[PDB]
Amino acid sequence: EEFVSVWVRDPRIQKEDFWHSYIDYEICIHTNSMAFTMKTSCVRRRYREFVWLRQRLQSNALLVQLPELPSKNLFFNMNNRQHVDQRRQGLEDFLRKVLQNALLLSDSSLHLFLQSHLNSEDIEACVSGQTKYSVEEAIHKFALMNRRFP
Amino acid sequence: EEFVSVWVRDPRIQKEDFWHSYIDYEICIHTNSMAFTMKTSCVRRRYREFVWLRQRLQSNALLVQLPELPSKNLFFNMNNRQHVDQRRQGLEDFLRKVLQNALLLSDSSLHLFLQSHLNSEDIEACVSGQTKYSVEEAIHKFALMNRRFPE
Ligand code: NA
Ligand code: NA
Ligand code: NA
Ligand code: NA
Ligand code: NA
Ligand code: NA
Ligand code: NA
Ligand code: NA
Repeated sequence: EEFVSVWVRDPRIQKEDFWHSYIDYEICIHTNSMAFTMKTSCVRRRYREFVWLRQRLQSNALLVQLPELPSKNLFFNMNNRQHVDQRRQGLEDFLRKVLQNALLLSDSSLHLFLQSHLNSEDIEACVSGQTKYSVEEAIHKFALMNRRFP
Repeated sequence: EEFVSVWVRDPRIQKEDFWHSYIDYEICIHTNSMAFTMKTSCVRRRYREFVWLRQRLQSNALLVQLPELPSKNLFFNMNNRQHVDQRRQGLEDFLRKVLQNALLLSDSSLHLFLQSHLNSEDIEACVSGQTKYSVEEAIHKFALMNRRFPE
């Protein structure tokens, strides 16, 4: 009886004592679908990475209508709670809907985004055949790192 | 292409309040097979639960020749590193043989043993259909309790 759930939670500042601080969120997937490699995952990503994802998806799916992202950074201010809640909600909604689409669901880009440590650049490398390691290997390796597996 | 790897590790003495107490071991599965629900799992089980398991598996597969469990039990002294380790070895060997067998691999008692927290009365209840939760529900809740998943 297939299901997929997604939560965006836990807004946290990164590189706070640097110039170039940013915010990121935890993305938690729970699913029983054959579509995913891992039935659970928690991963941390920033808005600019959602933006990358959205555009990568659109580019491989000419005619799909991608859901919206929330307020661009330019109009975001972490000192305003409302901004950080809205950004989180909007990012949850974006993924919820994306996940509802079978065609998108078959994009390994979405999968490494959700169930791996890999950044934009390495995702593109990996799914474009250019890496030592497969998509599965990356996701598995992430899981082990992330669950501190012995 | 498909692997299943099992380790039995990190024995620890656990203390019922008590005069008496026991050792349990950690069991860690890493696989990509469709046979398993969770691609990784860590649970802790004691030797006596392994005993339970072997007899359970035997009764759902009566023509299968089950691997032997290790055999110091009465002798066994939980304060002798060699005792405890000769036993984790044995429990590891037991399971890695067990998992090589597709008949045994389809018993949900083995899966709830490896990938959930349920004890044997509840495993039994659950595979008999006497519990509100399915087999899969239990494995999924264990993963979530155990991966301190947010709600
Ligand atoms: Na959802
Ligand atoms: Na996946
Ligand atoms: Na995730
Ligand atoms: Na658009
Ligand atoms: Na093995
Ligand atoms: Na396990
Ligand atoms: Na399983
Ligand atoms: Na009942």
